[PDB]
Amino acid sequence: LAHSKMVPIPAGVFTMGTDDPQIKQDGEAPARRVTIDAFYMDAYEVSNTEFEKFVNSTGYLTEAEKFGDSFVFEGMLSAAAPWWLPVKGANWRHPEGPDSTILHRPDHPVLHVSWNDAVAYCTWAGKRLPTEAEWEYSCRGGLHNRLFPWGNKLQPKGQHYANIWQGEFPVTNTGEDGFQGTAPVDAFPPNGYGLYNIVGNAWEWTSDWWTVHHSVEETLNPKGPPSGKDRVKKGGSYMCHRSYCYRYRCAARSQNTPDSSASNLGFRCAADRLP
Ligand SMILES: *[C@@H]1O[C@H](CO)[C@@H](O[C@@H]2O[C@H](CO)[C@@H](O)[C@H](O)[C@H]2NC(C)=O)[C@H](O)[C@H]1NC(C)=O
Ligand SMILES: [Ca+2]
Ligand SMILES: [Ca+2]
Repeated sequence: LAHSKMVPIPAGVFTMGTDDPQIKQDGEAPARRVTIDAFYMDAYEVSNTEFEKFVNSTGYLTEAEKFGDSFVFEGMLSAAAPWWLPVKGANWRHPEGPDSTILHRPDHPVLHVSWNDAVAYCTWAGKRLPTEAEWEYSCRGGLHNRLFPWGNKLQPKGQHYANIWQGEFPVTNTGEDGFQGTAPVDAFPPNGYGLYNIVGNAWEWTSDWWTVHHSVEETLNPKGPPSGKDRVKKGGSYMCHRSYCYRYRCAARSQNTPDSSASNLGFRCAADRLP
């Protein structure tokens, strides 16, 4: 395993957002041309094993551990919606609560990490969170105006390309794609840049404050708005389905307060140069 490896994301110009928004309330529109300097992106979501190295080094206690609870999806039991439950003792080591464990899933994405927990990790690692624009550029994997990192078909060539939901959400996840919950961080094909699970599996924090008001002005290395209350997260998770939550597109976007944590939310890091 080299689950902390980074790939070089080449300098370029891309179309961020879409003029065919699918969730208009989320400010997916308008399409806008953004210039991104070359930088490095983690190939993988940060795994349980990688996060454990950080905690071993620093003694870091996550926000969920200090609060004493975190949000768990009801379908994973042995609020934003009725299927989200605040569970006492749910945290990154205990992803469904105090009687769950990560011992059998060391290579799965770390979960129940807040935006602050993510920043702590990335900075410990000699890295940082990506901006939303960096994240989206990276997600798109060198293709223009596609739905997904790989193109516009959900199952190209009849193959599963990401870990999302199949079946009737929230009652039945068929596990058709091979995973009901998370998958290992190196599961599924990489995109054109070498990135794995950038849509699906775990949601991914970015550095930007959330807004839905964007100009069509062309920008260079944008950082998002200077203030806000929620931070931007991207990419969707193992829970997403076309029927209720169509957010496994590069252009999709959502938000949470920075001290928030949940059983479907993780992150990956970026860097200006190799650490
Ligand atoms: C984090 O630290 C723990 C505790 O030191 C490590 O687990 C130990 O690893 C040693 C060396 O391989 C074993 O001999 C012990 O039996 C382990 N102790 C326990 C209680 O698990 C762990 O490997 C470290 N984690 C990472 C990812 O580096
Ligand atoms: Ca799945
Ligand atoms: Ca992901």
